[PDB]
Amino acid sequence: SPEERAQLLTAAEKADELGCPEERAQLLTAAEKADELG
Repeated sequence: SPEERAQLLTAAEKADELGCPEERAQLLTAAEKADELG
């Protein structure tokens, strides 16, 4: 899912940049999960 991947992947990057440990775990996995969903 490209649309969701773009939203989730950028969120994952922001989570890293914002330094949120709790959020990054969910966001990083979501970024890759959205890609898995295509």
